[PDB]
Amino acid sequence: TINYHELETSHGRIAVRESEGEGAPLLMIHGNSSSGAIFAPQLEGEIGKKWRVIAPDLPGHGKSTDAIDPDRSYSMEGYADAMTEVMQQLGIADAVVFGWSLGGHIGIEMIARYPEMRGLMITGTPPVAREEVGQGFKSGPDMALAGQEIFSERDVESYARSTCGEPFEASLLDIVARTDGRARRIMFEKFGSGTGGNQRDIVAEAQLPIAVVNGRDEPFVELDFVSKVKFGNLWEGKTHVIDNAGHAPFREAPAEFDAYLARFIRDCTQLEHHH
Ligand SMILES: CCCC(=O)N[C@@H](CCO)C(=O)O
Repeated sequence: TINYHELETSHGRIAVRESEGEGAPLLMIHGNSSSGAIFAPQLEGEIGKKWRVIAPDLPGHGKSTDAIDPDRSYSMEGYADAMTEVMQQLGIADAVVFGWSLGGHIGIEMIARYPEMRGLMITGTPPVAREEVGQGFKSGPDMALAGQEIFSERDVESYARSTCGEPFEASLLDIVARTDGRARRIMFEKFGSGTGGNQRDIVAEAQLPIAVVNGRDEPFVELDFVSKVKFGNLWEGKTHVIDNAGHAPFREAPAEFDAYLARFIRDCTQLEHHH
């Protein structure tokens, strides 16, 4: 059973899905124009059966309302504020965080806001300073849509297919079509302007374990760039790459992805801790 409920937050009404796992909590943060529903394989599978998986919808996304104040909410740092508020309301201070793409950038901005975070895993996310956006991401037509407010029908399909990978289904179009397009435009502009904390410096200086897991056929992220990013505490000492997966290995290759995620959660929550 996945438990669905809604929170009244300062950002708006936020939808939250939780598994019934008895173990340590995992906050999973979805990507641009997606929804926590995308994490069905984890919510409903072995990960969610053991651990308390929490998969909200960002303001403007999924089953959440649009933001009360788009100018406050629709940015990497604004979303980080919102997720921190969600975790406050849920009464959970020590989650492991998994962030997918935009969600990974949000997770990076959460490091300063959510001090008892036990670890952060980022997938589809190159930590970049504002001037490095061109280096960390692959230029292309779908990448261009990340910051585009108005999507045509073909835009919705192209973006959904490229972000979610195989297998595709119609429900994904519904998720992407719902997204408040203002959120795309404002977030991307603010990202390029560096309105939040410099993510390159944040990950270099962060002491908590940071895990990096990507699909080899990533269409958005430059894996060469990612493999050169300095992390304060890179989990297992390297960035990880999964064959036969692209931007969304958690759904494209769930068993292989789950091996990494489960091991990371175990390492961050059930190993003896020494400074
Ligand atoms: C570029 C800002 C972060 C972002 O929107 N990432 C996208 C991938 C690129 O289209 C995502 O969240 O999937």
